[PDB]
Amino acid sequence: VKIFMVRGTAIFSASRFPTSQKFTKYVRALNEKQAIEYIYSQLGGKNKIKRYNIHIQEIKEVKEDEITDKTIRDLA
RNA sequence: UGCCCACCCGGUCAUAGUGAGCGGGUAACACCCGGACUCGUUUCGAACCCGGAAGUUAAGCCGCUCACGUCAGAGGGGCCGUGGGAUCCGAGAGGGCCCGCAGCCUCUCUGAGCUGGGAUGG
Repeated sequence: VKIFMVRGTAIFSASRFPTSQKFTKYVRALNEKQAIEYIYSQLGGKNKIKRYNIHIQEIKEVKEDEITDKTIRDLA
């Protein structure tokens, strides 16, 4: 299923915080194209953030046996 | 030779400045000698004007060193605009975004006199 790792920049009045409660998320998806939609899907409406100020910095794949979160883990 | 080294005549008008220290002169340049005549000091040969010319690199001049002033280069930091467009956001004030441009201050480091025309000196 190839779990993905997303870390990108979105802004209203400098909402950059490359850490984990006001800036970025995790994703489970097949490929980049499906994955890249999801961040648009959520951050686009959940906080009124246009894809203008969306700037994906790092996108990659994590291995299935090491993620700091168990909630994303057990759902398999 | 030579050319630069000063000088006279300059242009550039501080990157070329100011201040201090030091170095260079037997020519050049001044300092410096003396005033009867020229001229002249609301006193003075101070200065100017004339006649000079012993001494002398201490002045100045010149070069160099260091400071500051000052032009740039780079770095750090400070601060931040404006054209072009939308039934875009925001009630407004305002702001983002796509199309074009930037500059501003302040510290650090690095450079910092160029050049035309003629008579001396090497």
